[PDB]
Amino acid sequence: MKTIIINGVQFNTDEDTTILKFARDNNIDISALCFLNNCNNDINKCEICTVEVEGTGLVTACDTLIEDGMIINTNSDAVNEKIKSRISQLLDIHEFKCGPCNRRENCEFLKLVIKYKARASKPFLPKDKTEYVDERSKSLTVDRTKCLLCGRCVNACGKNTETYAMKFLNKNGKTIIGAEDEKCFDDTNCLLCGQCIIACPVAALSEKSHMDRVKNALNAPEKHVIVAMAPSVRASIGELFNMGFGVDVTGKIYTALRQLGFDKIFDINFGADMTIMEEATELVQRIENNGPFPMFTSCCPGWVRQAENYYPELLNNLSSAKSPQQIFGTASKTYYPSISGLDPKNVFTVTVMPCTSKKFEADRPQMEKDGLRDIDAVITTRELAKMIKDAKIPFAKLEDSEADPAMGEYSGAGAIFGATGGVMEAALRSAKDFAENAELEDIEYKQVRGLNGIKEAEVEINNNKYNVAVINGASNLFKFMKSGMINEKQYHFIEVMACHGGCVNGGGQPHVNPKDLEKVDIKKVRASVLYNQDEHLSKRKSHENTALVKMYQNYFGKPGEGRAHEILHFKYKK
Ligand code: HC1
Ligand code: SF4
Ligand code: SF4
Ligand code: SF4
Ligand code: SF4
Ligand code: FES
Repeated sequence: MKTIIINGVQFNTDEDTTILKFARDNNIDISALCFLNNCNNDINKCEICTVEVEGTGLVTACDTLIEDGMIINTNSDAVNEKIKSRISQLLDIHEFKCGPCNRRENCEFLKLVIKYKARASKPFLPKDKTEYVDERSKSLTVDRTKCLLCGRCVNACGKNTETYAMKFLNKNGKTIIGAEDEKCFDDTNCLLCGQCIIACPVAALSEKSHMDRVKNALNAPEKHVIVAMAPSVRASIGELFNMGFGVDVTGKIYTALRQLGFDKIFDINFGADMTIMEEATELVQRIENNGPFPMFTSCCPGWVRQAENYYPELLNNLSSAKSPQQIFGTASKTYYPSISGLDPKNVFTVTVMPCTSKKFEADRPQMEKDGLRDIDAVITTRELAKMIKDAKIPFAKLEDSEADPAMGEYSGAGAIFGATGGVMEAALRSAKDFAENAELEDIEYKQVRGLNGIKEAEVEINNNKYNVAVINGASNLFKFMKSGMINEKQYHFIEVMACHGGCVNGGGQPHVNPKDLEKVDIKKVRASVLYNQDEHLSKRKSHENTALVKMYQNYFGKPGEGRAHEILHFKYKK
């Protein structure tokens, strides 16, 4: 047993771990900043975690392992001086702009300003922010005035995607972060997933705003503005209203959206039942001899870009069905003008996503028909959260309401989409039903569920064995392919998500604060909201959705054929 005494207080312990980790578990207050995702900034560390080890001196706690017979000083004198020295070097390449900063209510640096009574030697006040600002991307923006180059985005991009698209760059003898050759992220191998935003402690990395598009549509007299939220939104935005974690707020969001002035309150889970409608039929048609195989999902835009950039040979194997966002959006300007005698031209479609990559997808040139965009705007979870807050609508005290039915109803299959293995379980519910022409009772595919990186399963369809895999996160796609696991058998259907945990851990999601990030399993608790909705739902198959069935009978006519084949699909060729 190792005996350590941190600040006159004794602890006996056997675990070999760092001083920050042990002082995190036993509620002691060592402050950290560049440490995240099991790694600090290896090249020029921040030292906000400096402690004193007797005889040795001031060391960085985030990577100094505990030894038997230590005496450690954290709230010390010499230690607190070295940390404020570091804080008044970073708060010197930053501006006190907390209102109107998008990060003031949950910053991390602002917390450590008032904690240490951190003062700037000279206030950093650039006359022109243009050199620091990058708004060229459809998904990501950078404001280097706020960057305290901790390296967390570079590390998170390396651990989560292994693309290393977020790099440390040298610009005129100085170090900045950005894409390769300081290009716009969109023009590099970046998947636009937004995990770098999720690891950023400040306002430096942010999503490209689409809420000026939204407010102008709401104020435009002729425009009939439709909104629809992604599966993961109802499972997470309540964190931004101090409601906690794993809180189902579906009904409160529908009310809130009506108080913001939206004309129709629909839901992307209806579009998720549409995507399974097309994709499960295509899978049954591919099983009719070859297809080819494997069929891959095409609903994660982060993954589509990974395929386009690293595996262009797989772009043909990708499912023709549009993503829920895009397929809902195509129906927004065609089926929804049919009922409600409106001109397609005057309908404006807004989606609320846990994703930054969705903004690139919606803005793709060919995601339109006859000049009308499938989706006109995509605000993230965080952006809808600010809309609600600016309007002072009291989210947590709100009464529940339902969505307008025609394009707002959803089944349990569409509900679990926001979690990893969600699209796989939903597709297999309709694919085994279609191929066997039966209403099967056994619908749970628990073996493709969960937080494992690579999950496989053998499903039986028409007394024949098929192999399916679920790739949880873009780094694991690289592992899948490069290791040759892809060749250990003939795979028939493969789900790929770019974010680990699925869309519930997407790039446009609420930031967590590392104290709560150590105690809460975010991916598990956000996803449990979705699965619990599936369990209590009476319809748990996409083709059983009553509103979906009559769109297809009165307007598209049969999945994967004629009208449904011509406008509800998209194939990538580069
Ligand atoms: O963002 C995201 Fe997602 O795999 C989530 O939540 S799950 Fe999706 O197929 C789509 O489109 C669906 O439905 S991608 C969301 O909206
Ligand atoms: S990034 Fe944080 S400390 Fe900096 S201006 Fe914004 S809220 Fe203030
Ligand atoms: S953009 Fe954010 S996460 Fe990346 S190095 Fe700068 S402050 Fe750190
Ligand atoms: S959006 Fe994703 S792939 Fe692009 S730099 Fe950020 S973490 Fe890397
Ligand atoms: S997993 Fe979801 S949130 Fe992440 S890039 Fe893909 S669609 Fe976006
Ligand atoms: S948190 Fe330890 S050197 Fe940055």
